[PDB]
Amino acid sequence: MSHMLEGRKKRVPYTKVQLKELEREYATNKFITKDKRRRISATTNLSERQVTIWFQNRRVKEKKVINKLKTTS
Repeated sequence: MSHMLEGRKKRVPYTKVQLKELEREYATNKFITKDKRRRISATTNLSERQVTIWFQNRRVKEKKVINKLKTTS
């Protein structure tokens, strides 16, 4: 609870090593191997199927970008 003033935010992600390992293994190539996706869930503490789902979500969460530049809303 510090940093400069002002924050402008709302819903927060899960963990920094969680979103970091997700966007990393996804930005490195496209998908990771069962042993690799497991390293995530193992480091991120999930259930594998969750990573798999994380990747799909990350595919559903990425599209959210490149669409708020103009903000013609």
